[PDB]
Amino acid sequence: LHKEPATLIKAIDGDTTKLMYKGQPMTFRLLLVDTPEFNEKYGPEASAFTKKMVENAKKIEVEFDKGQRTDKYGRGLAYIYADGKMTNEALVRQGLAKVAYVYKGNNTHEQLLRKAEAQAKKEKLNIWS
Ligand SMILES: Cc1cn([C@H]2C[C@H](OP(=O)(O)O)[C@@H](COP(=O)(O)O)O2)c(=O)[nH]c1=O
Ligand SMILES: [Ca+2]
Repeated sequence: LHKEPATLIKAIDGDTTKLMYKGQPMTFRLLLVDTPEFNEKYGPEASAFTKKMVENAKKIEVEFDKGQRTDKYGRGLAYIYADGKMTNEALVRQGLAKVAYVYKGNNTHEQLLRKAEAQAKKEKLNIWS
């Protein structure tokens, strides 16, 4: 897998963000995770966490997996990095997202993320509290 450049256009919620990629605005949905909707418990905290991570970064990058790159809603499917740190993993490690939506063929970072979810659950963080 390869990292590619992108720039923030605006935050949306814990697991979606609007980025400019190859010069075109696209909403990205984070691979392999599910944050609560803004309305649900920890929804606001997930949104805040992602918003802060992405806007504070100097360098945003997107990394597509081996399979489909856009979902049925036209959202890009990627791992998103903020100054070299993976947002998807960070959300799971903090107990602000569950590993979810693991489709065969777009699952390269599955067991990195499961390792993070185990450690969040062990610490009883947020969703696991
Ligand atoms: C993360 C991800 C979501 N999706 C689709 C499945 C779900 O369809 P449904 O909309 O029919 O439930 C929806 C979940 O996204 P959200 O959690 O953003 O709602 O997006 C994919 O197709 N591929 C993916 O990799
Ligand atoms: Ca969600």
